[PDB]
Amino acid sequence: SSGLVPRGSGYVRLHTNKGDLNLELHCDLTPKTCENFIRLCKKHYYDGTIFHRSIRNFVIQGGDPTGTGTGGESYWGKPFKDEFRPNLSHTGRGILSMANSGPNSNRSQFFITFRSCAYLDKKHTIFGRVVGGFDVLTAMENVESDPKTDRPKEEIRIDATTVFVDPYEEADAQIAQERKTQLKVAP
Repeated sequence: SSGLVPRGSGYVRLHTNKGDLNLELHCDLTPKTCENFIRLCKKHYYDGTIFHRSIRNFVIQGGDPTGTGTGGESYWGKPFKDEFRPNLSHTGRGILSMANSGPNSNRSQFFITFRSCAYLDKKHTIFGRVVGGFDVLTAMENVESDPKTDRPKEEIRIDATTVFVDPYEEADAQIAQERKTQLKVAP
């Protein structure tokens, strides 16, 4: 079927109330997952959303516009496939991966790791990593959470998201051009 092939890695800044986090996305390796996250960011899907789950030395998770822990939708509506890759593992701090409810059930929620966690490999799609704002990630980790719910006690919030490198531009441009041409001369 029709698809949108990325060209290179993507880059997204999360403007949080604790400062700015820069993410590098492995779009060539995880094209569906990168496309989902980029298109959701571009349409302001994450504006005002919180990190609803924070576990020290483990992960911090957000991307749920309902704030409940179980909400959100992919860009396309339906839950979409995992994209596990042998050269992407949860090794080191700041790995960016998708939350899910079982195999091939990705929607909008994502997490960032605080340390290596091999157990997560081949369970959650890794699609990027933090490359800037490590001090901000630390500040986030340091916010106390309710031990019963893992919800941060003071709100950690994404105010805005800037996609500063969108690797789908060339794909989108070809499709838009071809559609425009077809409408103009072969309706």
